[PDB]
Amino acid sequence: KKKLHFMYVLLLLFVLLFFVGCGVLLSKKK
Repeated sequence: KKKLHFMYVLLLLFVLLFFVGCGVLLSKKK
């Protein structure tokens, strides 16, 4: 069961970089 959780927890690291990635796109002007 932990095999699944260990696969999702690594996704979170991608989520943060995903949101901040677009944050600079908009903050660049508006």
